[PDB]
Amino acid sequence: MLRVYHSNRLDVLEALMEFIVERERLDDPFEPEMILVQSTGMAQWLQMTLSQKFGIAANIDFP
DNA sequence: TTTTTTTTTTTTGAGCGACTGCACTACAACGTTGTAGTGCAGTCGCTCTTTTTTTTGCTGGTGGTTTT
Repeated sequence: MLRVYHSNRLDVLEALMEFIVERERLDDPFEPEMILVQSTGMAQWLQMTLSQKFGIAANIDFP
């Protein structure tokens, strides 16, 4: 199902992504997680925020 | 295939046009001489702007910097 989350800032969207990750876990542990980004810098900032939120940011692809 | 020395600067404006001095003949005043007009040459001032006009792909799209 296609889901669009309207928000004013990206911190609430990162909290929603954290809630989706902690709610629904992947069946395969080595299955990659695709996070579509605008650029490499936004991918690095999202990896920084996911490392600060989860404690670990690994096996996450930013295509 | 190897390798040596070394510390002195220079030069540069020219054509256009006038000022002044000396020679040179034409002609009228008193055969000869003084004044006037022009030619030629040495010397010298002067003077040489202003300015601005543009398209280029931010990531146009299997793209993306950096660690063992």
